Amino acid sequence: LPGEYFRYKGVPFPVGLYSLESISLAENTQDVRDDDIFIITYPKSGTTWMIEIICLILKEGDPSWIRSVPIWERAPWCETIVGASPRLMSSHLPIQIFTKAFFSSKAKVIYMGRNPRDVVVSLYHYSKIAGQLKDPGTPDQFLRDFLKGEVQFGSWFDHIKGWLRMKGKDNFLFITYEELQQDLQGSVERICGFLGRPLGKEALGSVVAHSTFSAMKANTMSNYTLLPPSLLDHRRGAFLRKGVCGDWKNHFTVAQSEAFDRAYRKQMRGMPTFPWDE
Ligand SMILES: Nc1ncnc2c1ncn2[C@@H]1O[C@H](COP(=O)(O)O)[C@@H](OP(=O)(O)O)[C@H]1O
Ligand code: NA
Repeated sequence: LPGEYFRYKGVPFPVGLYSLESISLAENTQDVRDDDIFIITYPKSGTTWMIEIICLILKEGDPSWIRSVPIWERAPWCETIVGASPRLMSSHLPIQIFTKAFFSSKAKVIYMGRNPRDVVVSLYHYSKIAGQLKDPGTPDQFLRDFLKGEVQFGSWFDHIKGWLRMKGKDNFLFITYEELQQDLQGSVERICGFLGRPLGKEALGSVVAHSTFSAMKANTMSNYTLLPPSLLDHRRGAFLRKGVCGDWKNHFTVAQSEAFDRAYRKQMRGMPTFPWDE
């Protein structure tokens, strides 16, 4: 596994987990179903968190599933070399590469968004233990590429902007990491309402408890510890790092934090105020 990028229709992808073949199949496939469910996010936004929350919702709270099966098998990524009823799938693809057949179908999509800053810190560390990804290199340089969209999947800015074009639609829910972080149980109900799958105190309360950071970091099937070191280095670090809101303040120097606001301002021009925007 090289740890290099290749490009598809102009977008950067990691060698190995992805290939021209896979991405295409995902873009141009026809297998999209009315009851299918898609989790779509930009890496390090907390996909995993959601991938679990939903798995619990599905089984009304029976941890059975999330205990027995890994996570990359409960909500399989479309674009990956090994792409996927009721089907739960996930994708990091930008709106212009995602499965087209989607747009005309009644399928459901939950876009999760995270504070761009934390997403970088989060990606920084991960890259160090990720087999498919090249090592961070100097901080600044890493931050320069992120803002420049010179990383796997391209600009975080483009991604969230493009996808948000689905806001307004009823087969599309947009939610942020911060929200789950703020009121997880609330979010759970919401994401439940969105999927036409209600739960009783018992069920909901279960999903809540089982979705918590600690809980998940405690579940082998969910903490990625079962991946082959040739993709994650267990001896070094962990996929579920801290799991908190605003760890960016402990990484960015003011200089970087300012330059970021700059780039961010000249990119999120007239976007609505996001949770994290202070
Ligand atoms: N239940 C949970 N609660 C809080 N953060 C969670 C979480 N499950 C995963 N995460 C965090 O989501 C990030 C990875 O998401 P993704 O699946 O998109 O790559 C990591 O951020 P950190 O590096 O800050 O710990 C990870 O710890
Ligand atoms: Na690496």
